[PDB]
Amino acid sequence: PVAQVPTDPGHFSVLLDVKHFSPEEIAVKVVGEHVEVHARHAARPDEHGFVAREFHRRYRLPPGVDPAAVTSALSPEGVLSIQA
Amino acid sequence: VALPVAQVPTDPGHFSVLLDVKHFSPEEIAVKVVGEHVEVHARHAARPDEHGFVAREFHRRYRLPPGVDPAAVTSALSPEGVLSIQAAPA
Amino acid sequence: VAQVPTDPGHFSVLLDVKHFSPEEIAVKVVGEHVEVHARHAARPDEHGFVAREFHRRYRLPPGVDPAAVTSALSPEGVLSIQAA
Amino acid sequence: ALPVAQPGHFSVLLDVKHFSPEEIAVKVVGEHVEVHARHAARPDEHGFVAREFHRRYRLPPGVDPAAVTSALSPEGVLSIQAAP
Repeated sequence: PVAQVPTDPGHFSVLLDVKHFSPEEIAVKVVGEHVEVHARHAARPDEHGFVAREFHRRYRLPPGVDPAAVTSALSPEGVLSIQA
Repeated sequence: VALPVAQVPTDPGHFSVLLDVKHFSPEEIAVKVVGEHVEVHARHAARPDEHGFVAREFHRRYRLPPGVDPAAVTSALSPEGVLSIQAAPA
Repeated sequence: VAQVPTDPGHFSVLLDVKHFSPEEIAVKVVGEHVEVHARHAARPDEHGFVAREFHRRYRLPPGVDPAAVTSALSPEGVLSIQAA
Repeated sequence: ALPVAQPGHFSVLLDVKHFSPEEIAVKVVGEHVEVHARHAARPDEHGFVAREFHRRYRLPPGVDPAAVTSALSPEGVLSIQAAP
């Protein structure tokens, strides 16, 4: 029993790897027409020595989006999904 | 003014799959239902990037949840290169 | 306290190949290119099954002895290839 | 085709491909080597990204601080080395 599934044009949706960061160390917010993602952790030991990291990303949202409709989920594997 | 984003669960109750396919054009990606499984195949031949050439390929299968109709399966591609595959609970 | 000078170094690449085991990776020198080939058969993971394969080519610097190129796989699954 | 095979010395490799050479700083401080890198927001595939990290490594007991050198490959790998 074989069917092809057509791939449609979908809404705003991004995947970000953030496995190095705890939930409290990651902030996702809507500012204006951008979704911002800020992530930061202070010095921490890994296998090599000590490491501290920080990034800031911005994604432009599409026109017809209510900010209260933007959602986010963090998989156990540390992948952040953001949709709108 | 800055609005903190609502943090839903990773599980929406029904069949749901998200995959990053930013390296592939739509024609290089194939989604099908075969028996009780959803298959996803993606491949691109060698292309230039940062310091030489790269070619990539993967294949994934997921068992549809019990009682789900294959015809109800759908997929979409976000502008940001995220492939979503879903089926209505049924 | 002392500033260490960063000099122009020799050919060196790092390649995350953590999804593959040492047996599932081959490195070879073909003329003036170093090639990486990696492949794994379908195996289970979090949500279903996955198989993966990639092929990469890096251009070597002029006049390098193909015997002198070296590679190493760290415990973390990062592949280092160098041609000093 | 030629198939390449896969102590108290200091040797590290870091992927710093995202940073200009003047955004990367390597210092010897006491018995530690420190690396700092930072770049401002720049466009990415679908938005903007800024990144920063700080790493500290412990020099092995039989290694002299003043001996530490560093190099950047054409492919964006920073190597930091020292001999006993």
